[PDB]
Amino acid sequence: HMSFSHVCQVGDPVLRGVAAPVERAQLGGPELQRLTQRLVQVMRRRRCVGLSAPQLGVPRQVLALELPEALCRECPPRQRALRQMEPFPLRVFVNPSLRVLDSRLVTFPEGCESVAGFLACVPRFQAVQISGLDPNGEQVVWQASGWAARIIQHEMDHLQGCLFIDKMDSRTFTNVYWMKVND
Amino acid sequence: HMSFSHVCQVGDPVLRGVAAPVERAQLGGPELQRLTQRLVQVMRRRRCVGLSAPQLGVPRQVLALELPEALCRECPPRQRALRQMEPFPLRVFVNPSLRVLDSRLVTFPEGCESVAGFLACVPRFQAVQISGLDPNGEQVVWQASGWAARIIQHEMDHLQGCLFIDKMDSRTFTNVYWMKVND
Amino acid sequence: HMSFSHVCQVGDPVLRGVAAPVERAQLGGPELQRLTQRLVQVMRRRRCVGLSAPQLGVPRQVLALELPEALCRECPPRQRALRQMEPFPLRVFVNPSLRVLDSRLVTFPEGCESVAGFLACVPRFQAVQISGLDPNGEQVVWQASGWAARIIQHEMDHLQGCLFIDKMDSRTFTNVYWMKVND
Amino acid sequence: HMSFSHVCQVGDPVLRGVAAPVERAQLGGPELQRLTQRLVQVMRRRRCVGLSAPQLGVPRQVLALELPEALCRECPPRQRALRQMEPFPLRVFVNPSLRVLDSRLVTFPEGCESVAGFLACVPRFQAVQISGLDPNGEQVVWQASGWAARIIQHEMDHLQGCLFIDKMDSRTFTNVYWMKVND
Ligand SMILES: [Co+2]
Ligand SMILES: [Co+2]
Ligand SMILES: [Co+2]
Ligand SMILES: [Co+2]
Repeated sequence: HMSFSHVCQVGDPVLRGVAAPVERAQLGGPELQRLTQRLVQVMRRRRCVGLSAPQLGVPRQVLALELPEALCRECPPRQRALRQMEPFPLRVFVNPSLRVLDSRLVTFPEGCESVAGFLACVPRFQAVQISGLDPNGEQVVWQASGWAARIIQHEMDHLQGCLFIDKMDSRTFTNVYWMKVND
Repeated sequence: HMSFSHVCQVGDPVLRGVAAPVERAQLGGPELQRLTQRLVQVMRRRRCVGLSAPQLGVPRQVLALELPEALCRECPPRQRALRQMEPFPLRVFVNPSLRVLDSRLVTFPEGCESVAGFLACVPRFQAVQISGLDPNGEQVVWQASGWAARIIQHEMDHLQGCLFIDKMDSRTFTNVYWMKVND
Repeated sequence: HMSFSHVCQVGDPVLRGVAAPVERAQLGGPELQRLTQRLVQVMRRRRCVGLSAPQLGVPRQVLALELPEALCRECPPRQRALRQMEPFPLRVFVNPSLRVLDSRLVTFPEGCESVAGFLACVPRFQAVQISGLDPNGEQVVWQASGWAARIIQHEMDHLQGCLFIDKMDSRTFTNVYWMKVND
Repeated sequence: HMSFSHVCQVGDPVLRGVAAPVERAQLGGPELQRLTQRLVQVMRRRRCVGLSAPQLGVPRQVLALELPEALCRECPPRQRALRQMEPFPLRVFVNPSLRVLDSRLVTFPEGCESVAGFLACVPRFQAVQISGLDPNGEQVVWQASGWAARIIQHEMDHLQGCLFIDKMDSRTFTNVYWMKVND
């Protein structure tokens, strides 16, 4: 028993809508457990550090985030330190809200699994707090900074119908097969 | 002995530079003739209404525009009328400058052979004039409105290192395989 | 009212299934009319000469074919003659079958809206007959040669879960932004 | 300093040519050194396990392979074991030749930086020997099995103008945003 999943690509209106809350009657239930399992499976397959339900075609407020040690480790040390990229365990948020904790802007290239094959530089706040429910209805709060805060912002934007191309420095948009190099 | 040409894709720095002028001594010469012939051939093969030399990898101020009646007629007459699409003959401009004559903005979806496979709505001026040299070196001023004005602006933008993604309504960006249709 | 339609891309398993027949009880009915209208609208929007229901996510044996004079004339007359491209009116086929009338092979580049942005050369039979039902259940037959026969064979292949990449000369596969031109 | 590099995409005829050998006189030389440095830099930026000089536009018999432990550990351990995926240090080979040591075929999905965004299943031999020169002219022979043997075969095919779409199970070709998952 295997099935297919797909990450929706830009043009699909589900990516531009504002996702509906998960109804309380759904908390702790099998449908929501299937959705969270699916999100995490695709995230792990694609090695993407976060993913949201609208990207699997489900217009609900659910997102997952996970940054394993191996992904950080593959980033050259100087880049890792400049991007403040450090590992954190899996968190799934249902009906989350975001508050900015440190509004200083930091710009780095970002991509998106729903705009496959492109990167552009995007300003993001240095630190944010995400608060919401876990799939069982318990309150979860996470204050994060650096690269963790960027991923949180990217996924929360997807629940608002916002993609990185709405916020990018467009002159840095590039196919991934083009890159800057040292001479 | 046929040869290969390619249209450079976003990420290639040639699309973001400011094209150099063509020097007087090159006007009417074989190298400029080869370049104009290649632009026209590509433009006709791809059925694009305009193309610029930076998109063939050549950072020089040369562009070509042509809208055959068949291409207008393939647009549904309602959409054709809304877009004020009318045919025009081939023109090649060398070292052109643009003047805006009617600054009212008109918004429709536009694509770009150097961002293959996407469209987005882009506001453009209603009427403009382009003045420049032909490949032989005679001064031409071409005044146009509606869709022709839009194509002139798109190609002029390429010579200044500007792509439509810099000017779009980003919430309308889409892969070409997603579209709005009538119920 | 407006809605969105999308052409499923390679990877979607709907493109590799064998489409089920339309049941006699659905012939003439409103659900089948909605499907045929949608096919034709996408085909006219994308300027593709044929399209099949699996490509709109509907695993049923329905396809449509149309080559307007305008679209035909966008092809240079030399190339049009070489490919035996001539205009033909809209035909919609339900539960079609194909008979080969002239088994001689003809090889030219073709693309597919469900593998957006690529072409490759594919050998096709020179002449075929498609027979099936129109949406109202009337028996319809069309004997076609040249480019029309190629488009018939490409859409029929979609109903059997076959894409052109299964039959192509793989050394000729190319992004559309690479092309061979005349010196 | 700051310069751009790009991985050529399918359609560029450089990918279908047979790369020329590096001449004796060039071994240990500055031009070869520039090439090998560039190739390794691109390969490391893209995190691709292997890369060949034709893919940077240079039709010469030079390839590079490297699988650091972190990159390897991004693959989940069960898939890593199934694929016999183990880390290995950087090798740059000049004028390599390949000998098959175990002709048993193993099939897994493979991609290619010059066909960005797609995967397909490709059968490869289970064990091979690559013999060639290091950039200094020293003779190096590497006997490899499992996933390393796959990457060596893929890069050696690049030097002969062969891409993985020539050898794939075409019914398994997919955009990377479609995937099979476990329920
Ligand atoms: Co995203
Ligand atoms: Co353009
Ligand atoms: Co098709
Ligand atoms: Co490759």
